[PDB]
Amino acid sequence: NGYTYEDYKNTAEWLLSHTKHRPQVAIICGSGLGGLTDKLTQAQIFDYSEIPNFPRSTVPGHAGRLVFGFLNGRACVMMQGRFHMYEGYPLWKVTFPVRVFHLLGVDTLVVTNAAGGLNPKFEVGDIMLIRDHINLPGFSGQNPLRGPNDERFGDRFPAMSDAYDRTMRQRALSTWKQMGEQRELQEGTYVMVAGPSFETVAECRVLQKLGADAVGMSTVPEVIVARHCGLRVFGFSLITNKVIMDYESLEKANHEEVLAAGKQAAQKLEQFVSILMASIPL
Amino acid sequence: NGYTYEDYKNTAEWLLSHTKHRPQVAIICGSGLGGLTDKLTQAQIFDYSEIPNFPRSTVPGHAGRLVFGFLNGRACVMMQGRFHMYEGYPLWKVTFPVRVFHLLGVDTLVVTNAAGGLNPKFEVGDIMLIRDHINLPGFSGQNPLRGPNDERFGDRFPAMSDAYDRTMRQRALSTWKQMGEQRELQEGTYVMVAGPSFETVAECRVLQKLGADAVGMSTVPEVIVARHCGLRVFGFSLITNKVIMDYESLEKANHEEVLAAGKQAAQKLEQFVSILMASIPL
Amino acid sequence: NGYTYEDYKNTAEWLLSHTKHRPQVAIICGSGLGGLTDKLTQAQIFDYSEIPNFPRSTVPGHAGRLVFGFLNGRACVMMQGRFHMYEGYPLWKVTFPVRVFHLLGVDTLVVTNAAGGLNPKFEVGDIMLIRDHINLPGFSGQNPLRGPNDERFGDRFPAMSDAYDRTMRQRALSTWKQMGEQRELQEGTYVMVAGPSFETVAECRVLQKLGADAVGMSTVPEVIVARHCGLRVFGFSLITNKVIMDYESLEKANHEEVLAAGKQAAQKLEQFVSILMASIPL
Ligand SMILES: O=c1[nH]cnc2c([C@@H]3N[C@H](CO)[C@@H](O)[C@H]3O)c[nH]c12
Ligand SMILES: O=c1[nH]cnc2c([C@@H]3N[C@H](CO)[C@@H](O)[C@H]3O)c[nH]c12
Ligand SMILES: O=c1[nH]cnc2c([C@@H]3N[C@H](CO)[C@@H](O)[C@H]3O)c[nH]c12
Repeated sequence: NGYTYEDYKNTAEWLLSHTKHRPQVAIICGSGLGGLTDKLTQAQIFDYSEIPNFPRSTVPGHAGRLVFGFLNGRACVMMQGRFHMYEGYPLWKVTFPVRVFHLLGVDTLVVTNAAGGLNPKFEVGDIMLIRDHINLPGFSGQNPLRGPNDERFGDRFPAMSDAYDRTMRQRALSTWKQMGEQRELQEGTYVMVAGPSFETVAECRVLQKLGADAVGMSTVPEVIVARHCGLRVFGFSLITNKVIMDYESLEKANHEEVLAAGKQAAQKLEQFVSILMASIPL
Repeated sequence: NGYTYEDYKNTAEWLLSHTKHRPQVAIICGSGLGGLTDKLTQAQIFDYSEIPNFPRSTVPGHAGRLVFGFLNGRACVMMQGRFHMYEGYPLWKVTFPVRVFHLLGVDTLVVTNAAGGLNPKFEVGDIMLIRDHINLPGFSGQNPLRGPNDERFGDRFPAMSDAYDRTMRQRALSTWKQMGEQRELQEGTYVMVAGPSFETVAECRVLQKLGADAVGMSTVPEVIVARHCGLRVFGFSLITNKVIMDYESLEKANHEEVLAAGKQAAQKLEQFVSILMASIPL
Repeated sequence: NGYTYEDYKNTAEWLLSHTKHRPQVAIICGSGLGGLTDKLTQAQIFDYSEIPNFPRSTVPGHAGRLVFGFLNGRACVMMQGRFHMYEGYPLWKVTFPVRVFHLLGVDTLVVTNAAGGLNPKFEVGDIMLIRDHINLPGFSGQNPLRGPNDERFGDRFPAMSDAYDRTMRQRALSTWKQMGEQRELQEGTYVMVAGPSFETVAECRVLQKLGADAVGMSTVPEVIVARHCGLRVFGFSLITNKVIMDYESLEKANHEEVLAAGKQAAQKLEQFVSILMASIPL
């Protein structure tokens, strides 16, 4: 880990003295869900590039910003554009923001991402609540906590079985009723794989048999660092595609389609998140 | 990744100006299958050590060469001796040749390797066509594409479900009939593990339950880089041994036996490959 | 690997000329099992920090020592405090001692660790003999042998299916009868995960379905290096907790509880080990 405790502190303090805003809820917008930034009011934007110690983006979409503001009654901070392991970032960089949020005073982290559906029942457009995750990179060593533990943040061996807030998932199921939507609010296990290439059929079968419902290339690292911090954690996946499970099918998962789905069910996710803010304690 | 786009270009151009040969098909010979180099005509040999930017071998068998020539009607380029992750090479070195081949004008990659049989039906000497693969190292982060994507080679999120050419696998099943062999041409899923040590019984059971048919310590990285490039891909495994699946058995998988099998079914593989060249488009 | 063959030699020779002791059996004490050091006689202690080339501890418990002596008729060497991958150590450091032991003249390695129980039959306090292991980090590349192989230690592709000594496991089952204990001596498969955070429910389910009986964050690397060396290997896990397998349960795995169990069944393990020494050849 290239960051000392001081680096996290210096970054937090810089931010605190450059905005009057004091966030409680941190929101990490996944792929094609950065729209949420438009719904904040009293919005103050910061480019990642101007924030000391922040991972400087390579050349994905060149858009990397921290937006502070209010979202339906909650003092928020949103990450529009997140860091991925597949881009070459070591996990201690990918999750660097999460620890900054904590020192800013945040106590809740909402994570969203786009993911392939592994559960045969899921459909494009569906929203899946995350009850649990399978951290494959973590089993092998790619765990954001690897390295000396800093007592100031958390314990050496933090538990994850209770990572996804029970209370918030229920209130999420509740709130969805108010939406009175056509489809139900899905719920299941999220499995992380490093990517950046998509799964083969054999690989999809594996992920299925392991009990995963959706597959993505992010999130788990941030969740683990959050929990290690004491942050409350809630999140969901936008099923942008149904991974191929048979060899007969003549279709391929492509970024084009993912973004497309990200465009359709776009504001559908944003609403849910904005409303759910009221369901978050203080 | 220590290689810039320029490095790949400089290597390709050096090769292009040092041989009149212009390959279409690149062939990566696995363990004990380097014999194929003898069947090329108008053969021109290059030691890896003389090629700019090529990974310089440590001390496996000290034989590392690029052989250009013609194989049964096709302008080829063969790798006699390939790079492995278990030797300490980062995947961007292991797969460095594949991207060079692409800039040389190659459009097809044939990969062969030796592997343990996981499917109880397979037998030593058997040849298994590869219909799909399970990339375990990739799930955790060891994917040759990790790092910034260069648009010039391919897309950020390339698909792999259609990695192994459907057309060529059928023509391979076809051609094998002409061989009129005793045993049938096997076909299945290849699972990659990093090695260099062999699987325990419990591990073999795992690989079996994941749906793999053969286990090896290579290939998948080259395949992914090829596909990312647009290369057509065909390949197979020589089942040099039946991995131990029970604790009662009193035998151990050893390099001696693998090489031995590599010696027996030696020319049997070479023929198939040489003939199959005619089955490859242009 | 940052160590040349010379480094291992220099460390062994330094040790040999700083103690008259000449160990035959090396014992690696897991978490809360370092008590075994008290049972050695003619004991000579060495802090890891004073041993050339030894990984210098960060700040776990600040206790890192090599204790030479005699344990019930056997010339031993014990590691009180072992190195873990989750602390940031590359596997070639974690396993550096094992190769030193070999050059000191050791021919047997006994490994103990604390682990969560995955098999529903196991109970806290139980002792599980290790018949086999599933090396998940190894499948992805985190194998202590990665890098050039040194013929002087072992072969390039060492087998592991026979890693856990058949003879010693039987004599262990035998000896346990003499204990005439309430509970039986358990036996099963150990799965290694990198940690340092604990498994989620979904992850526990995975490990279960893979056929593991106990999960830990160590051991496998040392075992592989031992075997590669020719060392006889015997070991066991102290089931300090039953991993959560359902979402209803309202309990969390914590270091507190692990240490607690380490304190209870403490001397129960020590005895077994001390007695078992007599069961070890010469
Ligand atoms: O089927 C899938 N497999 C793996 N990742 C994704 C994704 C997510 N979307 C992104 C690529 O569009 C990538 O960052 C990944 O996290 C969507 N569908 C899938
Ligand atoms: O049972 C097996 N498990 C894993 N790899 C191999 C191999 C391949 N052969 C090589 C070792 O002889 C090694 O490079 C690996 O890629 C043969 N049999 C097996
Ligand atoms: O349930 C478990 N999962 C993973 N590791 C452990 C351990 C072992 N104990 C240590 C943490 O107390 C850690 O080093 C790990 O190796 C006990 N219980 C479990």
